[PDB]
Amino acid sequence: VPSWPQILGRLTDNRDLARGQAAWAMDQIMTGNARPAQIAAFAVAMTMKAPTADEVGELAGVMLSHAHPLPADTVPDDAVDVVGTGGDGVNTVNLSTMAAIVVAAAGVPVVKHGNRAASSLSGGADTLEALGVRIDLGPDLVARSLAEVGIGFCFAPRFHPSYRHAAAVRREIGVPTVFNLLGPLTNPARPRAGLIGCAFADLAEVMAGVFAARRSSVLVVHGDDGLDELTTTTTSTIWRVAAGSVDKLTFDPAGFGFARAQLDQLAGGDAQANAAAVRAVLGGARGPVRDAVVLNAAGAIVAHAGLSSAEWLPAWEEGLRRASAAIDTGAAEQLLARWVRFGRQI
Amino acid sequence: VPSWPQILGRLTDNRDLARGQAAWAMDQIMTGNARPAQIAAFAVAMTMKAPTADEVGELAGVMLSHAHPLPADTVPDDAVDVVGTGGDGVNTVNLSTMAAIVVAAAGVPVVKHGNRAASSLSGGADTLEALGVRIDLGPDLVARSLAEVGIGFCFAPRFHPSYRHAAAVRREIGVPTVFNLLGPLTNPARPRAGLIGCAFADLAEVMAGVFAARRSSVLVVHGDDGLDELTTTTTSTIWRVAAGSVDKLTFDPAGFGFARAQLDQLAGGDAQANAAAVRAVLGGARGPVRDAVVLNAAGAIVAHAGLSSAEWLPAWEEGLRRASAAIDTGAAEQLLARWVRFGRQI
Ligand SMILES: O=P(O)(O)OC[C@H]1O[C@H](OP(=O)(O)OP(=O)(O)O)[C@H](O)[C@@H]1O
Ligand SMILES: O=P(O)(O)OC[C@H]1O[C@H](OP(=O)(O)OP(=O)(O)O)[C@H](O)[C@@H]1O
Ligand SMILES: Cc1cccc(N)c1C(=O)O
Ligand SMILES: Cc1cccc(N)c1C(=O)O
Ligand SMILES: Cc1cccc(N)c1C(=O)O
Ligand SMILES: Cc1cccc(N)c1C(=O)O
Ligand SMILES: [Mg+2]
Ligand SMILES: [Mg+2]
Ligand SMILES: [Mg+2]
Ligand SMILES: [Mg+2]
Repeated sequence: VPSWPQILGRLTDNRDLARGQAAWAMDQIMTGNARPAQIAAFAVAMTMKAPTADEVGELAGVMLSHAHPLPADTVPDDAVDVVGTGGDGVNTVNLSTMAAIVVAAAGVPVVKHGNRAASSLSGGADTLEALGVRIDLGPDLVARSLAEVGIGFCFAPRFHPSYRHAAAVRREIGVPTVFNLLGPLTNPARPRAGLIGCAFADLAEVMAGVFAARRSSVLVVHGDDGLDELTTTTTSTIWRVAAGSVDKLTFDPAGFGFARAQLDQLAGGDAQANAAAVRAVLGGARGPVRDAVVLNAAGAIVAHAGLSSAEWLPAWEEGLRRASAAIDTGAAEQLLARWVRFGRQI
Repeated sequence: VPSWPQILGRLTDNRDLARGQAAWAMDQIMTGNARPAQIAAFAVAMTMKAPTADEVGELAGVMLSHAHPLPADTVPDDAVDVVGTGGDGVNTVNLSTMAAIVVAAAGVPVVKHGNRAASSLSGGADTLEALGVRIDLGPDLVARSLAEVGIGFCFAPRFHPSYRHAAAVRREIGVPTVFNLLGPLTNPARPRAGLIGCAFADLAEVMAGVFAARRSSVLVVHGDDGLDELTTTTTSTIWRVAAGSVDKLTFDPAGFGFARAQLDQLAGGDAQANAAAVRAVLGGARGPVRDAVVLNAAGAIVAHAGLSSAEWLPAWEEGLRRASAAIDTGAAEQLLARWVRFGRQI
């Protein structure tokens, strides 16, 4: 017999939950049965206890069970996502969003999950919108986007309406919680590959564990400077997930000849400014922003390769080649134009 | 400057707050400006971080600033409280309420703060009602009761109307938090002495520190069997507060000739059953219930003596003797009758 007092008491006592308890809590939240005070108490208590992979897997699994899915047979087996938790506090240009366009332009199907800014000036969805991409499309039109353009974007509020009670609590309290992990774990098209950024060093392993229990090829990444992206300012920690297991490693882009950047060189601004940065990179401008875009695009291409599995180093070399070429041949610039066109034609 | 994200982020990072932050959170809560999700996040985060005496002092001082006071010059300089957090999850007779009647009958002014049951079947207030005592009196009438009877009772909801937002959240989440500490620390008559029970072993020291900052003469007690009272079933831990300093002691009633009782000998029931138990003890019945009442009454008398202090052991001997005589002379049974008579005169 589950209840709020039982579950919250267990968490405040600093104990992992029994199997099924996280799922019961999440289902109460998803069906509008939880009071705002109960939602907040659960999110905070779970965060301070330190969630396990099994618990987060129950939360995400329940949340997925309530999502709008894409129509049957519309997502290719080898589709990839590129998305992070956000909340890194650094306010960069939209690296994941740029990388995703480059990846699609390299010939890899991309189905991106994303959302507006939470505490940054412009999130991926905001920048896309400022670019003229339609972010508001439902299941059928996202699947058309994917078939006709090679990329689709699932706007979280549109695909996860039942999450609205949790989302409101998240805003009211502001502090990052276990809920901040859920976006990347709940892409409603359920792609089997991903480059997944985590701002919280402690929780990246937990996210990796969740991907390990799915049929997934994923790189969960944390820049050692705190970015929820593969960084160019220093090393990054990567949890490589495949075949139900995890291989944690230290990754250094200087091994591929990247010069060290400074965080300020990756600094962003508002939607219009971050949109300008996208157009600059895709038009071929050289420098630290392109470098970081290419690095993350290659990471996603490496995750995609893990599905029909090349070894680690050769996969990276090929991913960096394909990502650079997608920019230099105009393919990425052309694909964005094509994506904007698609949205304008209804 | 202060906000929820700042204050909740500090606690989730397991850091003590900066001075004034708990005070800010409490004024948001008491003004009706905190959302229930914010109240709950704060209560939980504070609990799992582990509150300091300074933080709890800010919460209680802000709360008291919003409470109705007693009229000026109506609380004796040497009034005492007898009250605990409750929440020990044991079903006992109303030990604090019985001890308070005996203490008042021994000639020590008692101004009791209290409230109905939260998890037990009958709380102090409910049992008092069943005995015919009027528990819902305003400041002027509590003051008159204290002057004419020697005891008065401040019904928390009547004295702390602005706490209703927090009390609703407490109920909704069910789990004990730092807020469970506030009752004993926010007696609106501000008696300077007390016997204060704490159901949560780790938090008793924090309660003791808040009393120490006030220069109160208090014994904060926790039975080693988990009671928020001085127990007769085993030893107790007492944090003695005197001269603005706290020291921990183990207390063994066997040293005063008390036999070891069993927990079920102290079992209570509904309001009516607990009212009969009060009447039995005041009528001079021997047994484990009288023993426990006498022990706790002695503890309050010791605390009272510490206002104008005297050696520990003879203070206790005199306390036990004063409590026993108050019963055996008929004075305790007579005081309850006077108290009931006072309420009927209104
Ligand atoms: O405001 P923050 O909480 O810091 O979040 C910034 C962005 O990071 C995530 O998306 P994504 O990785 O898709 O966006 P990106 O293109 O900026 O990397 C999130 O959905 C936000 O849009
Ligand atoms: O329902 P619970 O959370 O377990 O709390 C039981 C009682 O303990 C506190 O009062 P007090 O110490 O004044 O009453 P007592 O006479 O019952 O000891 C509280 O105000 C309740 O009346
Ligand atoms: C911000 C958000 C993210 C994911 C799902 C939602 N329903 C929402 C919402 O605001 O309703
Ligand atoms: C809804 C979503 C999807 C993918 C990543 C996210 N950070 C989010 C989010 O934090 O709102
Ligand atoms: C339970 C309680 C304790 C102290 C003050 C209150 N208003 C309340 C209330 O229920 O409103
Ligand atoms: C309001 C109050 C006063 C004194 C002790 C308590 N436990 C309480 C309570 O928890 O309601
Ligand atoms: Mg990102
Ligand atoms: Mg980022
Ligand atoms: Mg008590
Ligand atoms: Mg008790």
